[PDB]
Amino acid sequence: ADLLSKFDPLIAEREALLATGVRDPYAIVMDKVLSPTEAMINGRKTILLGTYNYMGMTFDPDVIAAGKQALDEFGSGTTGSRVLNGTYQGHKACEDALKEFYGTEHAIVFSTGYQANLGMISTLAGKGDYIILDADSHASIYDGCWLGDAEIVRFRHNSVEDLDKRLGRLPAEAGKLVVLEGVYSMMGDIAPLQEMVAVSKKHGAMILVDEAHGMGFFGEHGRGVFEEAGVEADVDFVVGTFSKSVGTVGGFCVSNHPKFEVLRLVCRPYVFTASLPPSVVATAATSIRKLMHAGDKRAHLWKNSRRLHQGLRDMGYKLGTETAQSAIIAVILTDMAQAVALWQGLLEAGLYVNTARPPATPAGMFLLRCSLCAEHSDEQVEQILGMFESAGRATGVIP
Amino acid sequence: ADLLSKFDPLIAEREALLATGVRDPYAIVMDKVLSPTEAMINGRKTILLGTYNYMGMTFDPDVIAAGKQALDEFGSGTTGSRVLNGTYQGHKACEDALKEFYGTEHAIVFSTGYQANLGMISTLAGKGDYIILDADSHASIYDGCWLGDAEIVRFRHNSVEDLDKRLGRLPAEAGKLVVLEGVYSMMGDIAPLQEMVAVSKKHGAMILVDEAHGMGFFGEHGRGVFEEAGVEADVDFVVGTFSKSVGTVGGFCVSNHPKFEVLRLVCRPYVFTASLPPSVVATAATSIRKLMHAGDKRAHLWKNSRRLHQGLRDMGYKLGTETAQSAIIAVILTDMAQAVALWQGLLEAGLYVNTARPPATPAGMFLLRCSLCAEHSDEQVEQILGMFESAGRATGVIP
Ligand SMILES: *Cc1c(COP(=O)(O)O)cnc(C)c1O
Ligand SMILES: *Cc1c(COP(=O)(O)O)cnc(C)c1O
Repeated sequence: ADLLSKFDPLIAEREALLATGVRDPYAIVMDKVLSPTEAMINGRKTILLGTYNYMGMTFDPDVIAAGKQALDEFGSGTTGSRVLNGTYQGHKACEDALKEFYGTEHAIVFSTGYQANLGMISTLAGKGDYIILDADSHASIYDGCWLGDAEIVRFRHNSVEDLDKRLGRLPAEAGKLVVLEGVYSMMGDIAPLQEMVAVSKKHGAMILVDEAHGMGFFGEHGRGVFEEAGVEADVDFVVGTFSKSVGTVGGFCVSNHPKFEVLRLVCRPYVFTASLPPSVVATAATSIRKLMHAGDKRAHLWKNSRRLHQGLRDMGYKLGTETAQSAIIAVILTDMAQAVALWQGLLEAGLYVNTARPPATPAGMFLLRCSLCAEHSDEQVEQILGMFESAGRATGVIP
Repeated sequence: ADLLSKFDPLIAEREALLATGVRDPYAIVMDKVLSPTEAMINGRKTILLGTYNYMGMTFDPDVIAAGKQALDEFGSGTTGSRVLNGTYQGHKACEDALKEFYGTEHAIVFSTGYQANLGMISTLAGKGDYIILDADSHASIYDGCWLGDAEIVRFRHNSVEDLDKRLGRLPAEAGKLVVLEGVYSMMGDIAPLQEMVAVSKKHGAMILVDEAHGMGFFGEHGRGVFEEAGVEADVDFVVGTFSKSVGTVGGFCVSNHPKFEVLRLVCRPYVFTASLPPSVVATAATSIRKLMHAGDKRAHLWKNSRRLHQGLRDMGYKLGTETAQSAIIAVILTDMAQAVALWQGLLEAGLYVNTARPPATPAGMFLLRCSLCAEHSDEQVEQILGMFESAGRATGVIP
């Protein structure tokens, strides 16, 4: 027995699943990517409906040109931390792009969204402080909590009432950080941030909101659900990513707090990692600036999401939301065998979607998760619906 | 008072330092980068001697061509996790390049070296396990310990004797992970891995070694200090980075353990972050493959380090090592004012080096840290020495 022995049940469970010949969801390789919406998987041309490329920026000609030029002018990488030799003009320019996008006085870029959450949460709340978060918060937010030394307070998923109740029992003078997400990624529903922010401010909490899943398509300027909800002035910190709407890699946190820049000196997941390559901050900056004016993509993203949502429910699928609340649509299934047959059937017909399973989902609930892209054409959305209809009938999920 | 108030002493301490008019080491921006060894900083053409671009790969024409082509063929980013839609042919090819470089059966690429340590350490050792590490281990290794739920055992810096003593008191049946680094980055001295690995195996510990600071220039194949030390067959896991010798961004862990691939399913800093952009895995793969045959760069790196080390000690500087043990050379100073005057003097003369300060260093010790590059010419090393001589005399550090 050694340190990997604790994974023996999982390995055994996996080998037994694979022994039945079913397709492995952990072995999908994009051999070739034709566009933001199509890739070759195992020799088959496949519509991608399981990416977070919400605004189709990954093949934007300006983004790509910026990346190439940065490689020529600045090289493949910085070979240093932001706090030593790794801050190039591109890193500062990218932070300026974020300040303009969010209308904030400060922007700190991290090397991943994971690190942004891990760092912000583990640095802001220390011994004697409390972190109050939704039970179903993203793993990176939890990892922030677990890395730090604060007291953790979980409130029932999506319950303003429970948040308020839980905050009220906490000691008056303890520091409190409420961490919220704009869009809950599992089911693609949105948080009631207006109500939750008001409850949080009433108890004197500082508020950090993750807006990774609404960038470019919620709020007047595309800043996220918090802007749409009208609580921009009451949110202390907004964390996001470069790996979804922006279409590259990286994380960030924006804020108007006058002491915010001090985090560059103390935030360990910022300090003790290399800064991003010049090509990454160039592509990110160019993408971010275009996202400020991407009204056409935004409008088409919403059209796509509403069409797919309405179409799926109309043919008999049960969805995680009564209406399209975001660009994520969750199809709910009650049988594991049925869930795998449908997913595999879709894949073999040329459609890729994501899946979710217990214990990530609650017991007895199996999800197919669809995420729309601004670059899905009207015609592709109709094809997608046709594929769901065909595969759904073949597997007995719908009549 | 709020969650940032705890940083008020640091902010005040910083404003008081800056009030004296001294140059800010946390405000260096590379406005333009001319080559691996030169950049424009605040309008001045400056030789870079504070990067971890050890093998000068950042401007390699093949690396750069691979990056550009990947942008064209695969776009600016993957917009998904490795375990969903984010595994492209480039990610698999990059892992194959690592397998070839290290001669291992497995390679897992992470989005940063920070995440590779954080993930490996927090996942391998759980409740009832022990992590045994050098007191002066890298912050990312510590963060791995703090994120996880294992018992932590610090041994005195660089003490084989203390490691052995500490391991012997641990419960016989508890899982044990010894985490070691090949090169200690502060002073640039190397760990006695032959002795430490033997002590670790004698107690039945699994061994993870970080080889971020020797890649391409220690060991027959450039695999690191552990290969040089002859203990390749006894090390279970090797963690490294793409951000130093490789010249991009990313992390990895390589291993021959037959259950190693299971970590892709459970390692949270792998699962819950986007995979790297196609350009990053393309440049990394191309760089890694060239590093396998980079004898010329390696030989010149060592020549540079030995010349600089000998030259600095010969003119009167006190160094962290009696001989050049790596590509890092630490100049030891005993007065903060003198340390800042020398660093600033070098910078204003056109030389950039890194600095270290308490509490990163021990009380009363102030360092200038030089890191050689394979692309520093013989002539630049002579210029560098001339600059150290001039600035050193002006500041009274040397006669
Ligand atoms: C996607 C996401 C992350 C991770 O972002 P990466 O940049 O891919 O590491 C973190 N938090 C939330 C809420 C996310 O949605
Ligand atoms: C540089 C380094 C890291 C961090 O690597 P990044 O890829 O820059 O995050 C982690 N551990 C050690 C020992 C390092 O030297």
